Amino acid sequence: PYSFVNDYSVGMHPKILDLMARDNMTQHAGYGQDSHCAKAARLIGELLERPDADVHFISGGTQTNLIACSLALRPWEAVIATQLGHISTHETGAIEATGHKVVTAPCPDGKLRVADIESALHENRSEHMVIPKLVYISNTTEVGTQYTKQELEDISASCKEHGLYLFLDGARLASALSSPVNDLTLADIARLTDMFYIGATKAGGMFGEALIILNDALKPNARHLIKQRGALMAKGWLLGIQFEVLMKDNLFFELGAHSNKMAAILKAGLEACGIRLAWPSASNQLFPILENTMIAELNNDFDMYTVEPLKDGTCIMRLCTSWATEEKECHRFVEVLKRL
Amino acid sequence: PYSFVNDYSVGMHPKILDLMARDNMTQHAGYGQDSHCAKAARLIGELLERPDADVHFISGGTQTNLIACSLALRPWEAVIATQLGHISTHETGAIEATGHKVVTAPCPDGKLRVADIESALHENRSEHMVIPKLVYISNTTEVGTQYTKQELEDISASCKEHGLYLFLDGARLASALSSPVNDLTLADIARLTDMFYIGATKAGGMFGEALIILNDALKPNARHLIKQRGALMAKGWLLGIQFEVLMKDNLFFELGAHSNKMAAILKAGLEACGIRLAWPSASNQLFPILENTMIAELNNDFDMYTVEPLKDGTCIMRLCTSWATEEKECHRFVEVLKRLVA
Amino acid sequence: PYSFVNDYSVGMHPKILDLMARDNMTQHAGYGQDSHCAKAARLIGELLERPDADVHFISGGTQTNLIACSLALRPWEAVIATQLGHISTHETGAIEATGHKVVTAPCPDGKLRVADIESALHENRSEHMVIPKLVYISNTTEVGTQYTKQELEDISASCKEHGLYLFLDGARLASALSSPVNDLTLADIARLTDMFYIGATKAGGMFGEALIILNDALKPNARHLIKQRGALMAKGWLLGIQFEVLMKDNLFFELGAHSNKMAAILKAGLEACGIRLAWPSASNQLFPILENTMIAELNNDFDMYTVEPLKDGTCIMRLCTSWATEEKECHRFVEVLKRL
Amino acid sequence: PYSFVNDYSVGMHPKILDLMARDNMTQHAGYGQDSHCAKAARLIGELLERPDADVHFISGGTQTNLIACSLALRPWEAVIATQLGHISTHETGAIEATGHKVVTAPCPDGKLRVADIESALHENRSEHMVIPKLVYISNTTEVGTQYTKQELEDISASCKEHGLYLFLDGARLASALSSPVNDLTLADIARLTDMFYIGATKAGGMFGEALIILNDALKPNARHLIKQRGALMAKGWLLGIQFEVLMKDNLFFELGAHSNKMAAILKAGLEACGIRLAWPSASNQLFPILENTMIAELNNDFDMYTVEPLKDGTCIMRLCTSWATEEKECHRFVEVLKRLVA
Repeated sequence: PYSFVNDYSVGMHPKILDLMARDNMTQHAGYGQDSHCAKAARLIGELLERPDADVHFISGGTQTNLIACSLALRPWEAVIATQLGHISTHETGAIEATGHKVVTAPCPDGKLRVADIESALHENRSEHMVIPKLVYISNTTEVGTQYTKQELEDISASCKEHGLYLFLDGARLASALSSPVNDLTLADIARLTDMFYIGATKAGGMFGEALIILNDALKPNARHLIKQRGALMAKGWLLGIQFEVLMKDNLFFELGAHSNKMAAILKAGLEACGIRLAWPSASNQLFPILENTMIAELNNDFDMYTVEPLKDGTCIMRLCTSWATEEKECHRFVEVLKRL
Repeated sequence: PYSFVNDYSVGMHPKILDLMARDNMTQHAGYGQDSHCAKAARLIGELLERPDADVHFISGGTQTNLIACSLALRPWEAVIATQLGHISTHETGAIEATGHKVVTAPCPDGKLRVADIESALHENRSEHMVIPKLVYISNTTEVGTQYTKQELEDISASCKEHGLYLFLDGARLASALSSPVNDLTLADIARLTDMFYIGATKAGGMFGEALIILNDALKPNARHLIKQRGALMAKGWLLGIQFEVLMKDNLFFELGAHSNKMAAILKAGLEACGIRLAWPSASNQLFPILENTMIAELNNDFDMYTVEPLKDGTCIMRLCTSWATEEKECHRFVEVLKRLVA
Repeated sequence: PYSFVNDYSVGMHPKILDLMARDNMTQHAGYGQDSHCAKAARLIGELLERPDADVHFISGGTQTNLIACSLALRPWEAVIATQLGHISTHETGAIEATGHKVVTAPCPDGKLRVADIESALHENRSEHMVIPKLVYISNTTEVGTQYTKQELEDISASCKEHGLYLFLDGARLASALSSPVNDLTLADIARLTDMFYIGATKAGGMFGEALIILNDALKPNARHLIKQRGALMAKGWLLGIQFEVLMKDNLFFELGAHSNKMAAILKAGLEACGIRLAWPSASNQLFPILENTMIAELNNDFDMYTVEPLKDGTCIMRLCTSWATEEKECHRFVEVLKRL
Repeated sequence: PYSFVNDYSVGMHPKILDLMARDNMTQHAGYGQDSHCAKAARLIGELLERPDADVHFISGGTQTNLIACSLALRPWEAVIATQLGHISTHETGAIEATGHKVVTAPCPDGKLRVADIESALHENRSEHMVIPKLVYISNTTEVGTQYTKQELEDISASCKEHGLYLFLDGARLASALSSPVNDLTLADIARLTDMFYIGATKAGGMFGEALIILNDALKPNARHLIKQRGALMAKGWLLGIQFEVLMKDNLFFELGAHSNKMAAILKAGLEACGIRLAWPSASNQLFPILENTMIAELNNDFDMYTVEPLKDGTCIMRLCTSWATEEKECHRFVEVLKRLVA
């Protein structure tokens, strides 16, 4: 039963496994103070064209989001996000556990606009309400859409005018920056945000996120906070290794390109069969609307994620591809689908 | 300029002030372990017909809401409320500062319904989402509407079905229970909720909320939590005195009836002038939609709250009466309004 | 049964009651935005000779301490205090509930010294430990001792050299600044600290603390935090009234002088009977060591606080006087004691 | 320069790496809902003789400690620990960041005793103080000593008497239970604690702690809390693989025995050279008091941790061995030390 459930069902790219195997039995200092982390961080600084930035390696996405917000926010400050943002839905109150409110905006396509930021600022006023101070966006978003350069430039400009930090969640940044509708580079993101992260977990690594802190005010003692939240991994050179391999020779983007090419095969198949997607997609996620009878038959050969059942005898399903997805399985899916 | 801004603009009812005056210079034990809090707690127990309820005296409403959520919720649990609820809007994220999420429901008239609770429970599933465990309602609500006994009984039964606690914010319980459209008593509220509070701040007292804990699982060591959040007032007998006067001889409900009656004079003046209200009201709050040019002239004689500017050259205002509101000011508002409209 | 248990057993000074009674039925704006708070704050600024300071009126001491620490501390920062400090013992984890550690120093006489600050800084180092950032002291302290000007000057200088905020808890500041061994004024405290509070609850008011914020970095949006913690009292002009009466015409200090004169009568009586105090005192608190048999007999006519029973058939008791203490009761205590 | 700095300087035991290699490219369900975590959990259940225990796989020790305190404590409750405990010193206030106080006891040899627990319960009374509810111990401790079965049974019985939970930090449980002075098994620890964890990070694994929950009141929705604190690893099968290899064929205890044996060579060299240890040790940590001039020469060949400079021109150092420590480096340390002393 081949799985399209998520982009973290396989361990790691063979070249990461190889470096981990060949490096075994060497002695390293702990907590990210080692040679691997230093090399990965240097490589990342060069790709961003911001070698002044601080890079911290952290094991997971929820970990990284709650650390970022806790670094950027005073007790009476809040974070703005879409209602579909990962921090609004699927971190079991992680941000609120740090003591801060997520102010949500209803953006059906999963993308924040300047008008939602402005409206969130208009609604929260006086000493009786939280002060929005951080804006959270995801690229790609939690429904597979993504930002253009002009969109991120508009958001960034608005944040600077109102004194807000801008944080970009890059769980699926490899997919985003490899998509054919994309016109952002890593250097653009580093130019336009106060902080962001590059996800390795969903892009070839067994774990790891690279939290990049660009705004000088957010930098001090970040490692203390990482430690306090349980995120300062003792054998931290193993996180560095993920990035030392992925960020070398364009691998990160080549794997991203593959995941998007796989999803494009599924999408061409879906569209040839008259099946509609709930959101537009040029990334590694698809949200087909399939009849329940068809789903029960597809379940015999593929695992999918159920997003939301609907009253008219259909569900929104999610298909997810990754760096590890077998092209042959994508063509099989389409062939099985055509015959249903 | 006479103020209709809110229901906490005047200090306290003269009878409360009288007791504080006569009592002054008498020595008392601290932190609510005194005689006045004991008497207040007993009167409350008898009005609710639950002498087994734990009664805790606390100074403010935000204080009370944050303590109640903290008592009822584990770290991964959450409170359900309307988008207009006090804890969702006007507490500077006090509940979030205790570590908990407020899950909201869009209810345009400020009242939770069973369908909203159910829909909150459906949307929040798996180990990747919070677990809703407490339901928060306000009577009256923050937009001046209020719950009937049947509405509260349906909410209460849905909560028992799904294993949720129900907590009622009674900041404006005096106005609610003295209203002509009301069919709830304090006994009913005690029967149907695990926890609620009776507000004195807005009903005659200088401060004071009485937190009533009814469900036995919420009771133990509540005083430790109150202390921790800075809410265990040293001279606690002074909170007690507020309720020892208000809960005696139906004074609480008589002050509420006065506040509702003053609002009824304002409401009659507004309705004779063709001015519409943004929400229905039989309580102490009114939300007239008025012309901006009208507002600028009213402003010379009266102070009102500005709720929501609209595109079409008008504005939703709030008028609020209290136990202290003067009838002659109410008639005067109506009369200035008729001169303006004509 | 006359009570020497604490300094908050009587409601308020008659002149406060009178102003509250005569002001009743006037309309006021809420949340401290009124005329009474403005006048009290102006009076306090003049007494401190720092009219640039921000003054916020808050109802209680625990409330004020947890707000002060939450204003001064980032998530990985901690507060230094003696083991006998109120925030280390008797706030049921209030500071820790805001997310911060209290680092304690063993100071038997209840006073912090420069060497304890320095030692607390030496012990907490690296990204694996909290960063001490705030120093908490009390005047008078929780065992009735108090700071001299030279002591506070030494502490203040050390805090400035190490980049620490200095916060003084003035629950019993009236007693301290009225004592015959005192050489500090309010103006000295305002000169030497980043923040402190003047307690009214124990000095004539029914409640109220005046949180003074001197350090410009601590000021922004303090009212948001006060609101969030439940401390922004709706009818806040009633707190202002306490201070409008107390800080006028030296009343605060005259009441403080009376509480110290009362304790001096008790102390002269104790010392004439050969009874030792557990700490030196020139303030409104005494800590006599009395035999258990003598305590049972004194309990017939006076209520006292039991501090710590001891194995040799004695207890450390606390006697507390205030602005409201009846001189006749103090002479009675001494007369009863002499005859035991 | 060969390092004796700590017991997490090398990646992982070759057998763990072998399984990860062979398993790579196989698809798995996320968040610990996979086959490897199921097998690891079952092996653990059988070693403890408690197949009813909930086993949760978590990446790090600080992570595990903060989750365990959060599971066991209400907001006004606190954890008792020694002053040398990991949660009192070296977690950047992680427990305090969850909202709870750590109440400490001065125990110079790193071991809690019953008198300490009792004295913590006496000092903390009334609604004005925290309530101690959880006891935290470490085996081995942070200074290399360890608990006997009788010590643990007395601690455990005092906890049952006073209604406290007992939690054991097993970061260095492999070294402790493979030591010659030890008389505890994993079955014993499971019998006498409500919760503990077995550390793989320092005993062969690249990461991994197995949190075992035994008391039924602590169990429900633990996975929601793990998620909330960012500790629910997406590719959770990789944590599982660590224990599926370590808990098979006594490998966990064999690696611990190797680590203790290497330390015994170092300890013998130190004792033949007249050098004293700051605490007694039969585990993988040693705390020699050495001359500063000695240290500067040793530094050219070896890396050690500096614990505490002393006034008299000497210094307490820490030496730490692990499953990966080379015997030839141990003999070499002893030999360089004898040349230096002579």
